[PDB]
Amino acid sequence: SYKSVALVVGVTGIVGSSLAEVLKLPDTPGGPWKVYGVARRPCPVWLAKKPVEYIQCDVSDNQETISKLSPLKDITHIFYVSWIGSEDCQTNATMFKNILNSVIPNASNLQHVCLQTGIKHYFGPHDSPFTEDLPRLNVQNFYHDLEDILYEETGKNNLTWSIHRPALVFGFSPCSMMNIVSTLCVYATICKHENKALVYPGSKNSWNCYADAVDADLVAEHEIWAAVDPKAKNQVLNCNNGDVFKWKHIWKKLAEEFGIEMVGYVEGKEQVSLAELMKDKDQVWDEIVKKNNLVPTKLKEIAAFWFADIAFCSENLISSMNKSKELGFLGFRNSMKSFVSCIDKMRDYRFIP
Amino acid sequence: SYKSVALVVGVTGIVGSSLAEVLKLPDTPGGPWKVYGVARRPCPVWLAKKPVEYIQCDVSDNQETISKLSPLKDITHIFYVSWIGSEDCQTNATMFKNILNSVIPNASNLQHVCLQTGIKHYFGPHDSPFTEDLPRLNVQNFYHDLEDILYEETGKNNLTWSIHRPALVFGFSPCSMMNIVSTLCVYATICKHENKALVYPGSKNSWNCYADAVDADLVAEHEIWAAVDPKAKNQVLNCNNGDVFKWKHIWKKLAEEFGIEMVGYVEGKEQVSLAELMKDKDQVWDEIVKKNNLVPTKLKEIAAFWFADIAFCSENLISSMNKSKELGFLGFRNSMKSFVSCIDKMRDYRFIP
Ligand SMILES: NC(=O)c1ccc[n+]([C@@H]2O[C@H](COP(=O)([O-])OP(=O)(O)OC[C@H]3O[C@@H](n4cnc5c(N)ncnc54)[C@H](OP(=O)(O)O)[C@@H]3O)[C@@H](O)[C@H]2O)c1
Ligand SMILES: NC(=O)c1ccc[n+]([C@@H]2O[C@H](COP(=O)([O-])OP(=O)(O)OC[C@H]3O[C@@H](n4cnc5c(N)ncnc54)[C@H](OP(=O)(O)O)[C@@H]3O)[C@@H](O)[C@H]2O)c1
Repeated sequence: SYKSVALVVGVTGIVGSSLAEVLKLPDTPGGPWKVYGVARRPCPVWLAKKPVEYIQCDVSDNQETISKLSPLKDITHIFYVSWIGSEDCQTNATMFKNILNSVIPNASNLQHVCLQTGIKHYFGPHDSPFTEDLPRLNVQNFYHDLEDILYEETGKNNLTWSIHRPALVFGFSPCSMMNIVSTLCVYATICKHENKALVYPGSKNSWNCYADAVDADLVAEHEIWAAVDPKAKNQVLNCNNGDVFKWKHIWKKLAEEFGIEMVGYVEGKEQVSLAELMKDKDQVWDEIVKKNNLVPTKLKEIAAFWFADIAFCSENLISSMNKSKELGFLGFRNSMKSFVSCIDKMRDYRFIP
Repeated sequence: SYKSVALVVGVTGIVGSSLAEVLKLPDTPGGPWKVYGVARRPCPVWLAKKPVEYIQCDVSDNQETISKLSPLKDITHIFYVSWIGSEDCQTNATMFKNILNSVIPNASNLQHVCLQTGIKHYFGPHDSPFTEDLPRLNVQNFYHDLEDILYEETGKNNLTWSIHRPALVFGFSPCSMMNIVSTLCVYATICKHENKALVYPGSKNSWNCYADAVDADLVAEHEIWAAVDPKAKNQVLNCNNGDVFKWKHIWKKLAEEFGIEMVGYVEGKEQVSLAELMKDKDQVWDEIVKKNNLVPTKLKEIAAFWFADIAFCSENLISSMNKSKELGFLGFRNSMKSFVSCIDKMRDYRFIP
């Protein structure tokens, strides 16, 4: 009953969860899609609401991965949208290897492997706007190892490949290790709960510089596009919303969305660590979860305040989308509207109040 | 034999000359187009090579404009892509008024008026990225007067309107008062002629900041789009290539295109005036024109070194293209390729060697 069969590795992820939604849409290219969804944790109740076949599997475990993925003979497309959570090149490589060694010898109709890395490929720095043809930096980066494995395995087995390097992701998953919007929404939620203004903790430059990002749905569209369009086969491809923004403008919108007052960047002041400010807010979040009858999340799991700290001390990281556009991909998002869209969606899904 | 009849006011201009080419293409929306081309100077020999009906007319002269434009009964679309060359609000307004008072009472099939202004509407400043809904600055700007005239005249006479605010234009016209690419090509040409490196004269920030621009052909496409598409009627619309660049990268490409060595921005050094450096190069340019058998241009007419000086002390002027994209306009250009395209085209047309 299916035309294509997808293996989404990291289905609970910030992009994986989007693929779980987009792939199942009736007019999605390559459809109708059958979707295998792989993650380490037991299937979340909110993901059980989706028509995907969830496979709980520790992908870093070769024998377990072989055991659970080798019976899947009908897979045609692999979407690797995971990482182990550390910068370890070897343990990250093992995960991707295990996926490949378990599926390739068992899926006689396998066609394409989508590999998701990121713009960190460009600065670990190269100057921006980042273009896909920029050579690797002379450092260790697990993105490098993943690429080399991709080239080696797809070539020997007559498979097409695509490398996707998304910018900062605007998404809705509460299970992501790096979800900036959920992180800021939690921070805003705690501020309103304690009757405090939304105080910008970041640096001056990050407040005022041009920044870019990518909607999680657009990444999914981009990866599906490369999975079905011949023009995008065997290509390295950046992926962002196609525009630029400033955190100063996002911050104001975030404050309005939560109906609280805002304290923007103050001249002379240095950046403060959000990870430190929120260090002891675990019980407060538990109270908010209960009172608002939200989907039960741990503060540590829905928010990554350390990740916001890095974003708020970064600049000059704009990536170019010209290559994808010249290849025919005309997908885009208004980044300001995308950010608001993610807030509404996480409220919708009762991840945040 | 024509479906639409265009009045291009400023046909020798950096955008007007592009309209003269694009409108006459067979698959251009609204085609086949008849094109009236209006400018003050006698018709250039290179413009006589185009199938447009040239009308030499001083548009600031009401009686002359009435005399030459009132017999044109068949006009359906007006493309105002001119200005007088000064910031004078009244003399600029008179030009636009004279066009309207001469055509509207005489063109019974008039439908739409395209008004081209620019991003100067946003800083004369507002913060960027500039969006079309930003209110007018509390200053005198002839863009304001042109808009008010547009609203007033189109409303009373049941006409649709469109306001186009292009970014810095990458074009090919040698008759433009503000052509940055021709200006830099002339500078590069003189450098190679005097056996000197392409020394960057601008500021540090302009060398290193994100910048945007718009291809002259894309502006034409954008204005034609608004002229034929209902979704774009009665809208204020930005127009850029849809990406960003840095002058540091453009400068390197410019040096390669002319086969000469480059001296980029040097730390500690202040900006130098190009208008001063090139002040006495008129005869040198005449020599280059003769030796290379180029189309006869005066240094003052093909180059605007004062304009490059302003561009090389500017920053934070990025404009947003989201509105046009959300309205269905998916036209774009790779700015780096667009810049190279303009160089090749001016060499093609023998404006530069
Ligand atoms: N997030 C961003 O903003 C962003 C932006 C640009 C690029 N990237 C890059 O995109 C890539 C994908 O990261 P992401 O941010 O999409 O990840 P994410 O949202 O944090 O999700 C990671 C997914 O991988 C799964 N996973 C982790 N370890 C596993 C294991 N041992 N076995 C099975 N599944 C495992 C997780 O499930 P469990 O939770 O059950 O383990 C989760 O579903 C990364 O390389 C990242 O650097 C991310
Ligand atoms: N150039 C850019 O980079 C740029 C970027 C953004 C916005 N803009 C804006 O776009 C608008 C159009 O300017 P542009 O740069 O396209 O102009 P341009 O390339 O300098 O050409 C101006 C045109 O207007 C004609 N003109 C001037 N005075 C006239 C008169 N009295 N009677 C008849 N024709 C006359 C000129 O013909 P003659 O030479 O024969 O007089 C010329 O064809 C301006 O408001 C400008 O601010 C320009």
